Amino acid sequence: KRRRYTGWGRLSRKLINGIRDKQSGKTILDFLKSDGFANRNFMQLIHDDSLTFKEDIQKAQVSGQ
DNA sequence: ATGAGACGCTGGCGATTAGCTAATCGCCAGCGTCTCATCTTTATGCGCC
Repeated sequence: KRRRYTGWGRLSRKLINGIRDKQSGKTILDFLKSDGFANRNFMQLIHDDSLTFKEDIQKAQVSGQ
């Protein structure tokens, strides 16, 4: 309790270990921790039609509100 | 069977009498702090469809 922290990150918890992938069944943290032959980076994970992430982030909000 | 109709110094002074914006420039402008947290964003540094 004597120790106190300040600051906040940039990403949610549901994004790291909440949202799972349809084809895999593992989260983003797992893909970064292990992806086998091609240890693809964050931008390759998100911008991949082979995974579901690009599809599920697009449900975001509405810019034309 | 008679008794109306026909009307001035003013203009050019002084001298009261009364009254008003405008052009020029200068001055001089509330300000002092701290705490606390909060978020951003930037400089540099690392990845190929």
